[PDB]
Amino acid sequence: FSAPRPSWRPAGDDTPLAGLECATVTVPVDHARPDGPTLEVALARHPARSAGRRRGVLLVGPDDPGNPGTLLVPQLVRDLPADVLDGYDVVGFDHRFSGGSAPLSCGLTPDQWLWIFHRPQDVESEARFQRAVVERCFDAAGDVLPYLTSRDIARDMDVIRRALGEDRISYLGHSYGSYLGAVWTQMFGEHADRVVLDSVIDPSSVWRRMFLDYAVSCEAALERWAHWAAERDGELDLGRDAPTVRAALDALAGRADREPLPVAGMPVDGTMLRLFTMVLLSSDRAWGFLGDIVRAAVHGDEAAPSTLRALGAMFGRGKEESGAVAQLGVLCGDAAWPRDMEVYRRDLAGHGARHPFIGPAMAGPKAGAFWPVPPAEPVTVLGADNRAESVLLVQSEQDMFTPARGARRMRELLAHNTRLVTLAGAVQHRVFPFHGDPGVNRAAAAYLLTGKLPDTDLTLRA
Ligand SMILES: COC1=CC(C)=C2[C@@H](Nc3ccc(O)c4c3C(=O)c3ccccc3C4=O)C#CCCC#C[C@H]1[C@@H]2C=O
Repeated sequence: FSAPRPSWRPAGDDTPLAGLECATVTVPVDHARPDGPTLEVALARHPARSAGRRRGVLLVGPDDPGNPGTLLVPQLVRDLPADVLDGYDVVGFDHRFSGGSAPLSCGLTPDQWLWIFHRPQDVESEARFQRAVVERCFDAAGDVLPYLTSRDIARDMDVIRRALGEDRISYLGHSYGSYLGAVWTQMFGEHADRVVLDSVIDPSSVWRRMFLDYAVSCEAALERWAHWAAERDGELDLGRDAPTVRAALDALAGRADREPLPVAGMPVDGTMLRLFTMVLLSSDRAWGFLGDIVRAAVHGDEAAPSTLRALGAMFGRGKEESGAVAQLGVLCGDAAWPRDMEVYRRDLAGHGARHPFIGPAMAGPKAGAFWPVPPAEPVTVLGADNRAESVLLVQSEQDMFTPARGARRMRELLAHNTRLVTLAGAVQHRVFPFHGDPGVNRAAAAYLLTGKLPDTDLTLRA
């Protein structure tokens, strides 16, 4: 496919990309039909600060499906070690049908944007709720949704590499970006220079198995936070023991299921409240925020303005329906979900009830069960034939969203070309470089700049 060189221009100082460059790259909707329709994939670049030390391009993928990867470049400019920013053009992209790359709008209600985490009433009612999301999105975008897959994004990534005029390219990806990098190396690894995958999705869990295991991780994180909160009943007044704290949290969410809780003039229902809980759960540096909002909502008080500025971030003016549709296409389209409602009925009553905070939303009949198109391709198989010269895995020992088991699995599947750096003591998600750990950042920067993996898998302590 014809990949002309991008037309870089300074991003406006009225944008979150101020100080960077912006461009688009043309990709075909159907990579098998390169003369068919196309779309423009948005890019953002921070050029290497030192031409004499320039190694090439560090391509950066989105960290969640639907999350604009261009917005990672300012975060990376802020936190990356200086010699990395000296040596690489940092180039982030918004994956097809998200962000500024032809985002989709299908008329979804705000309640439907949270289809992943939606609390079910029963199998019958949730099957109706989730199928409705599918039929709504296919009514408005059924022409392109079959081309919103992880492998098609990986195809876009190689068009971008060629449009940038690079024979070899480096890659950094977090969470979903770790999977995009893995898939891209399996498909195009002969073009890989240095690769860092951080907070590593288990590539054998695509995707329902990941849903089910997340319910377990969430329970474990809630138990560690309930103990932490219990040790602080003298500030939060939620209980002097974890089960008492959990019971308060549980009842709060139960009321929110009945009646939306007014938070700074916006209704917060049980699904939204549980989502805010889980996001704050994922980093122990955010556990104080969680204590604050639970304390306030329980006692009918107001949360600190700082706490609300995290809530306004995830469900106020920032939020986008385009992200929910992007999640739908990737999560339902990469692999065929079980169609039989018996599977979901049983898993709700067993696994869901055993992991009650988010288990029911994870085990019940999700939109993928009702997908109207067959899978276009198998799930990418990672293995010994991966042609990437080297891949560094970076992983927090305690990560609620992408547990360390996924990184360990990737380390086995790609045993021939990977090394694993684990950060112990970290209750964190997305480590390099945003966590600011000197050990992790030094090791990852040395690899990116020398191309040398650690001699052995490393376990560092924060
Ligand atoms: C591959 O698809 C996904 C992978 C992972 C790990 C997903 C992960 N959610 C997140 C993982 C890391 C995050 O920082 C976040 C989120 C959010 O949900 C989120 C929602 C609203 C505001 C902020 C966040 C958020 O900050 C969880 C779970 C279960 C099923 C599915 C899928 C999506 C899904 C994120 O996209």
